[PDB]
Amino acid sequence: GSHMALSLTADQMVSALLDAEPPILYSEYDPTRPEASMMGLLTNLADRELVHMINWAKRVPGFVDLTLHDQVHLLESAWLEILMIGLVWRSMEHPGKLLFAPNLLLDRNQGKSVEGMVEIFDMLLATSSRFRMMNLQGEEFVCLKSIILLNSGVYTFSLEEKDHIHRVLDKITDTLIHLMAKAGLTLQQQHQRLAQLLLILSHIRHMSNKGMEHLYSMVVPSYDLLLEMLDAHRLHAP
Ligand SMILES: Cc1c(OCCNCCCF)ccc(F)c1[C@@H]1c2[nH]c3ccccc3c2C[C@@H](C)N1CC(F)(F)CO
Repeated sequence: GSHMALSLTADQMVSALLDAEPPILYSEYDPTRPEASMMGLLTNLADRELVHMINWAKRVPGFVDLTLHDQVHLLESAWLEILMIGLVWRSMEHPGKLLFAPNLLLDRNQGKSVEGMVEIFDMLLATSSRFRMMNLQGEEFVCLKSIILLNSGVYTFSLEEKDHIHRVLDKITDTLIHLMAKAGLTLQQQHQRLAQLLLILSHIRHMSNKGMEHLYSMVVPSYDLLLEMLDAHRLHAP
């Protein structure tokens, strides 16, 4: 059968998002050589991550209810924020370092290698440390990542279709609140924590904007490339 997004319980939402999670990818460099472009390695990894991101987005409840056109718009707006939140998530347990891959752990000083890269590393590190200080949970993380996908390009857009995106966002909010209530936080505590997490999302937006400026100054997937990737997914084996 098929669940409609708006009928999911909190536990079914959590379960669907956990099940949709992409794998952790490794960097493609020979462990026999030192002698590699940092830019090259990060570009190669991001590219492989994007393929998995397409498969993931298709599994975010509500996403496939939208038109192909609207799906591509959302991904085009959100793809860097999504790569960034995943990065800061897995870097939480590594104070002062970014875990790009289990075989690609980088500090501040290594970031200085590429020009304009150091401001962005620092902002990512601050996000990772804020998430560690808040003890961000995996269940919360998957909800935040889905919120990024559905909200990033909603205002830069068929009005009844917008209510649907807004109703799916309300469902994800409900799911976050339910996780926090089960964790034993009080009402005010539930609200304060929700606020804190949503406010971090504006910082993630900021980082993505700065990231995009930096990428465009030199790689960036266009509406057309994302459309092509979303469409090609239909030809993948089950
Ligand atoms: C994302 C990106 C890039 O993306 C190119 C897009 N690929 C094209 C799509 C069609 F194939 C090209 C070089 C990079 F160094 C990075 C990196 C980068 N790589 C990652 C890999 C996994 C997880 C997170 C990241 C980040 C965040 C972050 C530090 N990124 C730096 C910046 F923010 F993009 C610079 O402004």
